[PDB]
Amino acid sequence: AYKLVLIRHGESAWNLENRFSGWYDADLSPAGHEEAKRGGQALRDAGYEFDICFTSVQKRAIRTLWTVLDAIDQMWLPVVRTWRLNERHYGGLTGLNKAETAAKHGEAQVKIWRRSYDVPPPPMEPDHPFYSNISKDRRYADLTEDQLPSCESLKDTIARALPFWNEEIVPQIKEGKRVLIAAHGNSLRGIVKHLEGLSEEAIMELNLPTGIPIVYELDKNLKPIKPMQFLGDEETV
Amino acid sequence: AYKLVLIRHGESAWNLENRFSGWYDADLSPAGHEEAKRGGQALRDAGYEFDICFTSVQKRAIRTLWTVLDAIDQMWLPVVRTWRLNERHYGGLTGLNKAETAAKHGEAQVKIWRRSYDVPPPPMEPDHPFYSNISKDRRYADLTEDQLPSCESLKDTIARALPFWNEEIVPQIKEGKRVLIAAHGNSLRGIVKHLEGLSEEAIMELNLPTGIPIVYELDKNLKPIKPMQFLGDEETVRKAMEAVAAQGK
Ligand SMILES: *S(=O)(=O)c1cccc(S(=O)(=O)Nc2cc(C3=CCCC3)ccc2C(=O)O)c1
Ligand SMILES: *S(=O)(=O)c1cccc(S(=O)(=O)Nc2cc(C3=CCCC3)ccc2C(=O)O)c1
Ligand SMILES: [Cl-]
Repeated sequence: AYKLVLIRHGESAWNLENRFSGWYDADLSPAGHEEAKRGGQALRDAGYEFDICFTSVQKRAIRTLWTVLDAIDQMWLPVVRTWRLNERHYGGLTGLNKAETAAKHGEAQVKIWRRSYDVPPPPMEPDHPFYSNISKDRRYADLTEDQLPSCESLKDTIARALPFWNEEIVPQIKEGKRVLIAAHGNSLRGIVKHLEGLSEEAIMELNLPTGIPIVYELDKNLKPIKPMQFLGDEETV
Repeated sequence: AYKLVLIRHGESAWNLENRFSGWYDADLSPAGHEEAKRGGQALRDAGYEFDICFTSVQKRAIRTLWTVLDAIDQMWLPVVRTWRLNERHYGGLTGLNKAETAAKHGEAQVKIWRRSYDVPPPPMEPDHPFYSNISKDRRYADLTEDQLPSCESLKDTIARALPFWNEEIVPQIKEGKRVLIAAHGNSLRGIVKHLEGLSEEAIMELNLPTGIPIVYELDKNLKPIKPMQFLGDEETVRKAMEAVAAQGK
């Protein structure tokens, strides 16, 4: 069985402020860095070896990957970065905390966005405080005008993440390369939804743990042979 | 027409033991990490931007690159690693200090090796304590038997670094991508000798500072407009270049 490992990054600087990050490039907090260290040590203790790594273009995921590669002494591995593994774009909610979001948009709309698979948050418009910071960041300069989001539902995030899974990661797995993916909750949710054939309701009920190596065993058709498993001592899990 | 930046990593844990590292994967010391941070901050303060980065498969260079990318807020850049940018392979000298090398191999051979462009150190044989650690590391599993060195003169190092420059780096430069290369003294010497047309004698004497960004302005044919220039406070650079010139002497 092919072996695939996923890791979701840990706590970020804006988690501490209860602020929606999305495509804002928030760094890990010291605690999120420590989580990545512990996940890397769990991989080292289990003897895991990789051949290629994939991550987003967001530093909280990239730094998680760097920390893991340092812990497992595989800093020399090829690394591929792609915006398609980015966190969901939270649109006009970017940079707001919970209270500001409730005050600006109302409890009704908040519950809609919270529980909906396919209703996006408001768009990030040119007067938004983070519009230039994100939409004019040169790391997205090669995206076409229809690819750069102003906002994303979970459905949207999964829709632009899965082409990268299908067209780049799958061929690598099929040639026997041992893949590590360090990314974000919602983009990894896309991968999990696809691997396991989950419903919209099922994937919205799925919260992946942070900082914990998530291990899949895949058959010749890249179908999981059993549920995802977690690495680390039992209490940390 | 084009701008190119090189950075040589700083002190490693084995430098503090006065031991030959070569392809041994020694990590940075605190001082080596600090030099990377200062080079990154120099690039940040001058507003430098890159589009692609090249480094070796050795962590002292990779960690220097990581520290620079952190400092300049460009951790999202594509990074390409290659053994062809590795440090010179010191063969059987790997792991030895200067006294042990002199005792084992003689002052006569030491003098030859240190002054010579094309006489390699002794081969690292299977009984060498670091043979399995280096020659059987899976990161080199895809190298042909002819590509995997047992030892390298400076000429050998340059001969395997320049194919990567010509095949992988030059096309990125010609596309207009702003390239950063974070590597090692001897592989960077290959790039410098090629760009500036220096003699063997001059490239073996050339002072290559650690942790100081090295900047080239190149014309459309990739010829330097001026020789390498150094980024950073003038007095810090001046003192650093006096230091390396003194170490050469
Ligand atoms: S996202 O990165 O997965 C995310 C980040 C923070 C919170 C959530 S959520 O609570 O699961 N969903 C959500 C909540 C809210 C508000 C709650 C209290 C005031 C605003 C707004 C939007 C969302 C959402 O679109 O997911 C998810
Ligand atoms: S290498 O990393 O560039 C290097 C490191 C230390 C010293 C040199 S060298 O003096 O220029 N050349 C050299 C010296 C020696 C010894 C000196 C005293 C005892 C052994 C051995 C080999 C070399 C060499 O291969 O160039 C270079
Ligand atoms: Cl990297």
